[PDB]
Amino acid sequence: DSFSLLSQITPHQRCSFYAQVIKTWYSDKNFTLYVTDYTENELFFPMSPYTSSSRWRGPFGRFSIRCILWDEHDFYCRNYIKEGDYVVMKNVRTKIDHLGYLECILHGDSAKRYNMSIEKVDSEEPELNEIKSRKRLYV
DNA sequence: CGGTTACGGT
Repeated sequence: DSFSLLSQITPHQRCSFYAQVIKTWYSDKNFTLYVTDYTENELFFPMSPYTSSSRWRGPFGRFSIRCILWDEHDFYCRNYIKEGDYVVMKNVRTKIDHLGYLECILHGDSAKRYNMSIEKVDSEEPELNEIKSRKRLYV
């Protein structure tokens, strides 16, 4: 395995990356994260700063990806991963939604076939240094 | 195998 920047991922592959969590949304069916590493991907949604009433404060344009967490991923993260946390996501699956946008999915995997995981990354870990340096450019 | 659209703020 190896890590990718978000600018480097493509649909229908397995990948791993470090990212900052911008937004979380829990539902009765799953847990959703919106994450960024401040690199651009042509298949990300172009987030608009002109929206009336959004709590989104950036990044704007094609800089964030939605991650849908199911089952044990959902139950583990839903009361744990917070807006602002840094995460490392390993061996997650990518797909394209019905409108053509890249999305990341963590399906239940009782059978431990894929060694898929998400964990919180301490803010001071040097692995996060490029994320922080790129974030400055947009800040 | 789910769930839909960049909000909502549960």
